Amino acid sequence: PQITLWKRPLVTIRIGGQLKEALLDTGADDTVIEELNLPGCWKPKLIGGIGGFIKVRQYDQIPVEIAGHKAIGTVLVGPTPVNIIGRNLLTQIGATLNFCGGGGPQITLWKRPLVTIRIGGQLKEALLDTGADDTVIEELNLPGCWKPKLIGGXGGFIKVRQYDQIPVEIAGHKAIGTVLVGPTPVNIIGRNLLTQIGATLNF
Ligand SMILES: CCCC[C@@H](CN[C@@H](CCCC)C(=O)N[C@@H](CCC(N)=O)C(=O)N[C@@H](CCCNC(N)=[NH2+])C(N)=O)NC(=O)[C@@H](NC(=O)[C@@H](NC(C)=O)[C@@H](C)O)[C@@H](C)CC
Repeated sequence: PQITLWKRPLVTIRIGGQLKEALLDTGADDTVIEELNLPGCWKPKLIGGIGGFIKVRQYDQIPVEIAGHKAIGTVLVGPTPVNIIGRNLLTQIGATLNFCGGGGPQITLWKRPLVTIRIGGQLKEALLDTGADDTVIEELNLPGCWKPKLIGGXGGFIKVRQYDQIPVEIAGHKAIGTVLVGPTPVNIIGRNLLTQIGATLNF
């Protein structure tokens, strides 16, 4: 399908025989699913997100059908806020990010989709994250008025400053919208700005 990002890119998946809903998440290295039982030897891992780290169980070589497309790979099971399909399985179903519906750059998901942005006069690197509702940038000056906000993911919540009507140029495409500033480990471009640059998921 071609999926736009006005709403969360939620899809049905089938894993261990169970239908579940999950978010197609380009900002996730790995696929993380809520507590469930899977049939194998697992090993403990820790994984991280904007709000810190959580402990998960790693299962390898698990078949997962993602809107009807077959994958077989690593699934992490644990107390994630939202079930997420990450790049390890997005690559298997041929999913790419495309600007302007395919007329602009195509970004494959073999590695993290990092791009250059311009914000507040400054050039920075940021992750294109279809699993993020909002855009979160590393501690920086945005002059002007803001509202406090807490945002979560995964590990928990961090406190950020919400600024409105901030111009952000993403790979040379102009966007303007809300930017959240706080101690994120990675600058994140979320759906609020990805929709303005016509970014779609395609597989
Ligand atoms: C689980 C909640 C939904 C998915 C998640 C994906 N964000 C990426 C951002 C990149 C990190 C800052 C992520 O957590 N990725 C993880 C997913 C876990 C995984 N294992 O793949 C990741 O790749 N982690 C890697 C690497 C982390 C960074 N590493 C590094 N900088 N070296 C890892 N292996 O631990 N989205 C979010 O965290 C966003 N949350 C949301 O959009 C919503 N919040 C909730 C709780 O649903 C909304 C209501 O606010 C944040 C940014 C606020 C807008």
